[PDB]
Amino acid sequence: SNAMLHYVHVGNKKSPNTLLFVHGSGCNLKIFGELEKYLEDYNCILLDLKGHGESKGQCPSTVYGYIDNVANFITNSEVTKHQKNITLIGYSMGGAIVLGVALKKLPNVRKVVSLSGGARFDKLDKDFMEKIYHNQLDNNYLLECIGGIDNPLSEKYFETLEKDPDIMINDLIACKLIDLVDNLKNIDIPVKAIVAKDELLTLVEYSEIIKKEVENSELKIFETGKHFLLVVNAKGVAEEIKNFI
Ligand SMILES: Cc1ccccc1C
Repeated sequence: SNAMLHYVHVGNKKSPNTLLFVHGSGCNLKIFGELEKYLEDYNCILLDLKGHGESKGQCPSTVYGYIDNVANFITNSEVTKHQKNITLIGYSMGGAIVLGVALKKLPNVRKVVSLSGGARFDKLDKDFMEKIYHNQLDNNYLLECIGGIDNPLSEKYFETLEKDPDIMINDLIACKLIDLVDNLKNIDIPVKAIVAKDELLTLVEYSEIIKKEVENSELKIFETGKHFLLVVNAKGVAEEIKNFI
């Protein structure tokens, strides 16, 4: 036995291109269920962060904790330690995490994608975050952020979110605390940000800052999709990963 994070391994396991997926606040690797369908030609590794999905333990309270956990996995897991061309794909809080991992300068991490993410989340809705600080999760606002559950894919994937609300609360507080912006200039590898213009949660402006600050960077703005862009337009998001890796 070992203390490695739980992961799922799918796709073309012999591909020279390894994609390591890192999920976001209050969810788990299940959130990538649609996106993984369009990336089958790659060696896909989907991680559960500590305390999420099948990875046991207390959820770290800071993005720095998650960054250290993910770096430990990359360096030490049998599934990544020998892989020479890793692209990190981080969604939501995972976007900040993969930017933080890029700053660790791991020899085998070659590119990063921040999907509906950011390096700082300073404009999170004040009333929503006040509730979070009072240990209350506004499901109406969460649904608004993902664009509702009328799309059957959205209904399905919304149900994959963690059932204990303490996890979402922990993760949103971690997001309100993180600020990697003034370190983005130190990232040596290519970074691509992908986001929907109609975001209420991970605003397009957060992705514009990533593009501005990282020297070798790309930005794709979809007109619509809100925070469930990776579910309702998984095919389009996958195309915008393929054109970058
Ligand atoms: C990752 C995730 C899932 C559902 C709502 C908000 C967020 C940040």
